Amino acid sequence: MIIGYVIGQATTQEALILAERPVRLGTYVVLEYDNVKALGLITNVTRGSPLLDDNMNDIEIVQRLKQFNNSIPVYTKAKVKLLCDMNNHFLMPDIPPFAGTPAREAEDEELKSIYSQDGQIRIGSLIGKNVEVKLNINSFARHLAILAATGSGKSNTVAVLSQRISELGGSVLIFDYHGEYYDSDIKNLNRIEPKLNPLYMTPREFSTLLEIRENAIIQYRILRRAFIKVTNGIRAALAAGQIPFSTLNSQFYELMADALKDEVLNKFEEFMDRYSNVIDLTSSDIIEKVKRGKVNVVSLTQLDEDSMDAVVSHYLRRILDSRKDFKRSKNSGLKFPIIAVIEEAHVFLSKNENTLTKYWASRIAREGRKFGVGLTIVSQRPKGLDENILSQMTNKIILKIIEPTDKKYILESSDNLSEDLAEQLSSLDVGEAIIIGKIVKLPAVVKIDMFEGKLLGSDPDMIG
Amino acid sequence: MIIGYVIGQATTQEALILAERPVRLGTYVVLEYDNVKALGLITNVTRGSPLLDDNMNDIEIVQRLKQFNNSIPVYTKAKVKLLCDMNNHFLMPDIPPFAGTPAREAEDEELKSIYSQDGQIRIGSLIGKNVEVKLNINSFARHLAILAATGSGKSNTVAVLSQRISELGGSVLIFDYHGEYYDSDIKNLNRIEPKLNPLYMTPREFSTLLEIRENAIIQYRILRRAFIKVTNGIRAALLNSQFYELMADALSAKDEVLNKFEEFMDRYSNVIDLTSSDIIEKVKRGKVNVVSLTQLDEDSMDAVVSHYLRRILDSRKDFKRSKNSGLKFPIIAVIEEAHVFLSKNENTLTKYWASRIAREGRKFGVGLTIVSQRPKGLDENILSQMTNKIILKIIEPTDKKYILESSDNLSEDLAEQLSSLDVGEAIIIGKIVKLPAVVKIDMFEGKLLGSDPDMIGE
Amino acid sequence: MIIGYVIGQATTQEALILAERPVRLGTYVVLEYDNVKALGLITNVTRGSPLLDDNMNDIEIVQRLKQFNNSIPVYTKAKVKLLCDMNNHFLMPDIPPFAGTPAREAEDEELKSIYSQDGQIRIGSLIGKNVEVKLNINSFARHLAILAATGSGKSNTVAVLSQRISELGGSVLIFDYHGEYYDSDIKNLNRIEPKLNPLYMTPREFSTLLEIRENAIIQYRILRRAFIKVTNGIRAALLNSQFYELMADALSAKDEVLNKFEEFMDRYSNVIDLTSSDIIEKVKRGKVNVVSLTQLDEDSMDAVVSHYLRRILDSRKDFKRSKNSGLKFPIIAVIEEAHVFLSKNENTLTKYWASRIAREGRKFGVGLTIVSQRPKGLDENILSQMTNKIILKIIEPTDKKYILESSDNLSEDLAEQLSSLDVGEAIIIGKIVKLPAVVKIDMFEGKLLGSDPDMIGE
Ligand SMILES: Nc1ncnc2c1ncn2[C@@H]1O[C@H](COP(=O)(O)OP(=O)(O)NP(=O)(O)O)[C@@H](O)[C@H]1O
Ligand SMILES: Nc1ncnc2c1ncn2[C@@H]1O[C@H](COP(=O)(O)OP(=O)(O)NP(=O)(O)O)[C@@H](O)[C@H]1O
Ligand SMILES: Nc1ncnc2c1ncn2[C@@H]1O[C@H](COP(=O)(O)OP(=O)(O)NP(=O)(O)O)[C@@H](O)[C@H]1O
Ligand SMILES: [Mg+2]
Ligand SMILES: [Mg+2]
Ligand SMILES: [Mg+2]
Repeated sequence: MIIGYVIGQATTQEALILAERPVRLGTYVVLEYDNVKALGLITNVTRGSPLLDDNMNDIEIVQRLKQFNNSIPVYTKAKVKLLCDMNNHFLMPDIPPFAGTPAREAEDEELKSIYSQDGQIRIGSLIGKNVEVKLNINSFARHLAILAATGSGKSNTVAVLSQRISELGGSVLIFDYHGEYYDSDIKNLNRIEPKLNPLYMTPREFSTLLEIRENAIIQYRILRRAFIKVTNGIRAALAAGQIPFSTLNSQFYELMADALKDEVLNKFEEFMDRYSNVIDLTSSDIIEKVKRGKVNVVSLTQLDEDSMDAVVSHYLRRILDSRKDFKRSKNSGLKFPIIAVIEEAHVFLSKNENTLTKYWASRIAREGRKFGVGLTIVSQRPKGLDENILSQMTNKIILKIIEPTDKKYILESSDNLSEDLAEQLSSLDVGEAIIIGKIVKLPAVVKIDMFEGKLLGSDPDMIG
Repeated sequence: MIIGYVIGQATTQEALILAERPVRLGTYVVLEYDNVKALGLITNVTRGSPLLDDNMNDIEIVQRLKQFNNSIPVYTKAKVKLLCDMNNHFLMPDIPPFAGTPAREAEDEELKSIYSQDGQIRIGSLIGKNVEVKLNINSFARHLAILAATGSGKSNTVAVLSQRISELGGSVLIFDYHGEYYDSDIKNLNRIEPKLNPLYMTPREFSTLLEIRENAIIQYRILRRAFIKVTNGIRAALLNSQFYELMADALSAKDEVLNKFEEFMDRYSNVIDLTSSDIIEKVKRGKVNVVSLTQLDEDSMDAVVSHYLRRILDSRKDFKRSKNSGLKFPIIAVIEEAHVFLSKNENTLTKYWASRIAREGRKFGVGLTIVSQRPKGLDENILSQMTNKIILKIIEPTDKKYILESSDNLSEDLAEQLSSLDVGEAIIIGKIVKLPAVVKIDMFEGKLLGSDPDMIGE
Repeated sequence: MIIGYVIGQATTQEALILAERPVRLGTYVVLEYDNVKALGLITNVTRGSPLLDDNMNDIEIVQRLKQFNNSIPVYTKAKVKLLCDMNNHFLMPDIPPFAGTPAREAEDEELKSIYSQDGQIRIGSLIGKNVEVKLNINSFARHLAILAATGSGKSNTVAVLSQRISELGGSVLIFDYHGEYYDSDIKNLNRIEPKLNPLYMTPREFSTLLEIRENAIIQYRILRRAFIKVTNGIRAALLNSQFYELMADALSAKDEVLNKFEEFMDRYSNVIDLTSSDIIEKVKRGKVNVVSLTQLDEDSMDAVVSHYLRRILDSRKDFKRSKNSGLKFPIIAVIEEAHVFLSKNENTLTKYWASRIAREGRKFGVGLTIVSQRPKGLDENILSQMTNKIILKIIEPTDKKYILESSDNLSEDLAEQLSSLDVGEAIIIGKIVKLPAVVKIDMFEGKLLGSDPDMIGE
């Protein structure tokens, strides 16, 4: 269906069309000229009048014109981002379109050829069209950033993605900040409680939690000797059957307090006061608690800022080290690839702050691909995310962003986002998104499916 | 009532109108074209003339025209922010309006459908229209920022909001900087004196007050042991002098702890009270609880506010976890003069616990409200977590810029119109509203105590 | 073949052409005027119409014109970067081209005279033309940076280059991040496992790994003495367990050294091997030597890469000085995923020794090649020493800006055209070429192992 023709100046990646039919953001269009089949995306759309223009100042003339019938000339103009040339193996158009080049609505066959065949995980469909958008699953190892303003559909995206992946036999680990997935009717759900077991920690890790640097050789020595001593003693006592699980946490407190000098002691006691609600030597390792083909969800719902940081960083570290061990030995460690999802990531990943999660998020961002560990970060404040972590997020599902410095922030943290695409992020609607990265073959404007279930609310009763 | 028609260029979220009737900021308008019923908000309004334009240089010609009768053509133009499409489930208009599209005043029933039904707490009405605006009370868990220039109506907004919330059985904790609410005829008032009880402090908190932390590892050990020992003993028996002498007994390192302890008892003497009950017990449900900070210094104030904030957060946390301990009802903490506590170039204790509530509070039924006149003197991390924002008159663009970059739901053209706001007028964004609202805030029917003292005396 | 004529304004390094034939980026053109034979490069190409311009608003008029036959006038314009004057010893054109100066396609013989004769290593051919581009191999001592967005052909460039160099008897050391080259059918392949041998470490290097430096002066003394003593003894006898127990014997300060030592043997257990020979002996001349980093962690990787880099540099240095010791042949070290090692907000060991090679390497026959997709995540001091640069598709202007400010031989208009590059296409600058080259890089005829793992499993 011919909806318009090319007018004015055009380059190899941008053109202007005059339309005969109404068009809008997210509309895909084909421009055929020479041996070039140029796929274009409608971005900006404006309407005007040669008669009733900006400098029209007489209201009475307009009122008279209304008394008549369709006696006013109007136009519709639309900017077109030229994506590729379908004739030349989907490369860039090597020649601009001629003025007068007809622009037609893209066909289902063409769109499905691009957005449905190279993908496995369905995220939704194109706007207006009946074309399913499928994401390439292996490309998730190149990590994902889900960004949007408040209430635009970040968590709905996570829910849909987690479900479809699990249905494809994939494994996901969601850190649930508000308890949205933990109390939902999502399929393949695997509930995990936040526990910190020192028996599955390293002395390095235990030192970091106690805010003890490893280069602090005096304190670290005292701590490492003591920690190894007490853990070994407890394990030997469990094998000998001389420590009941009814009394295992308390014993660990007193044993460590005995094996320890004042700085280590101060930080250790503060560690047990600050993380009391989390420490559990009875709890199994997170690796055993994580199930394949399941949407594994860790509840952070009744934890504080510090406790959250400690739990997530531990599980991240455990996952990464385990996946490494599996690549090396093939007879131990996490046997299947996993995708870790950090909700409310701007709480953990700020640049002006140094949390434990940010360190291990960065590690996974640089290593995770080699060990089958994909990372997904979800936030509403892009500029509150570390540049180094955001820039390593190759794949990006960006819903509505209206704050301009946020747009620029995503642009400078992306290597595959164009400024003219970023300029239309404010015109996005709830559930609509611009999807970039290797998860798609070309930049995709998508309507994301509504999660068939029902996620728990995050807003509590403020009256009672 | 047709007030104008669409002229010139139009997008899916902005249009230009030529008006036949006088219009102003905050006027809502309907644009019906095709199958689109577009709600739009009038922002900038300009007036001009094709005859007496900017380049008119002859004063004698103008004077001659004045002797006649209406021989001068004038126009009124207004930019319209296209909010939504009421026909298509209140989404964005998917197509721009045609030039010549008539613009009518929005109907009361329509505006009331958007700004009254999804809300519970009344803040006031729209500008020009007779439509009450009701705010979603549960959305306050996403925290609130009341921002304005000096004398624009920040405390009046706090007064009205605290009242309506209390009337619905809601609870508010106001930290009163100037003593404005404490001796007022506000309804459901619950007066609270600023008290610091060491029996409800943590070794961390008590050590910080004595300025003993990492700078003194030895002293911290001595202090923590002594403090835990003495406090346990006092609680077990179940008083100020007793606590002093007992602490002085339990203690060159011990003298260093003792020195700072004696000093601590001097600097915060006007606040320390072991007879006083925990803040959790003094707070009443369905009441406007106000702590008077009127006669405290920076340090005592910071210590009290941070303590009560920490206690509130920890109690509500314990309640979600155990349900057999802690604060049983949700509360909204309100910090007046927040730029004093939340500056970035300073590190106060209140700032730590405000940020804490800003990140955790939603989960435990603790809402945070910050009231201030210096926006750029508010920490980015705390201001950006204030999802809801009641923004009154701001004329400094760098202030606008700062608020804009700390919001994820504020538009540039809306922030551009903050300077045309008047006393009592505000732009309201967040989940407390269904759509961005330009509102006339009701005048508090009570009487807040004045903030400016007599600078002469008698 | 005349493809256009010069119109409008022209300088000594830029001109505007009206074209009769379709043209594109990377097309070379000759401008003959006066005594000047000017080589020019087509960068930006635009199309327009005097009739159907930007302000065309009537769709019915356009539709009518379509019913006719070629009743619409169109134009094609292209900006041309004036490179040199082939008549005047390939210097800059000293005079602008006249308007109406005909522009012809450059001849194969001419292009081959510039891009084939001063080079040895073939990278590919020019865009549209059938002219092979050969790179100067000796100029690689001025180091190389391969920069592009994700999936543009960085590793394909590395693969091709490593092959041709090896075929000419050149030596390459690739640090393989994803294990792409290690199990591939690339020619002259020499597989190397990641090993750390303390017998080839310095007391400085071994101390840094144990995290013992200025933070522990006492421990550093104890450690250095022990390490030197034990290593000397082991070398004199001429093994892992023996080194462990001997070091454990030679050693509260000694326990502090011992604690960090035991931990060191745990964290780098998968790498430590005293049986392994020095990297200098494992490297073969005329081979593509590849170290597999596929199953290492950040720390082990950083330790291995930095160690091999340091060993290479020091050996080549000793060889220039003594000629009776050290690496006897020049080598080119290639760092894949360089933004992981060379970030500015981080201080890795590889970063120190990359910078070292970047400043010294030219003198000792050690070339450095960095491959990455995040340019602004590369240290300015290291990137600016990369004289030669193969820049493929970059669409982010701040990335362009960053590459531009780290180059001394990249022009703004060339950097402005980086976004129009395609997969396999590149802008090549440096002494490896005689003139800035827009090139189609050959597809590696072999097969690199994939980098993306199965994210589902079986
Ligand atoms: N694809 C979608 N289609 C339709 N409605 C959607 C879609 N995604 C989200 N919504 C709705 O939009 C609202 C926002 O929900 P949610 O998915 O949690 O967004 P959010 O970004 O996580 N909100 P927040 O986390 O507080 O910033 C809910 O009412 C959803 O039902
Ligand atoms: N909605 C309103 N309508 C009419 N008058 C109002 C309104 N709100 C406040 N006022 C009056 O305007 C003046 C401003 O005082 P106030 O309400 O305290 O603003 P304020 O911003 O809190 N002053 P300050 O805190 O010192 O910057 C007072 O006389 C109020 O009674
Ligand atoms: N000169 C070329 N001509 C044609 N295809 C090419 C060329 N160079 C690379 N490709 C192909 O394009 C794709 C890009 O892969 P690759 O060459 O590894 O780029 P890359 O930048 O190294 N990917 P990455 O390192 O993850 O950012 C692969 O399918 C290559 O086979
Ligand atoms: Mg969410
Ligand atoms: Mg006030
Ligand atoms: Mg590569």
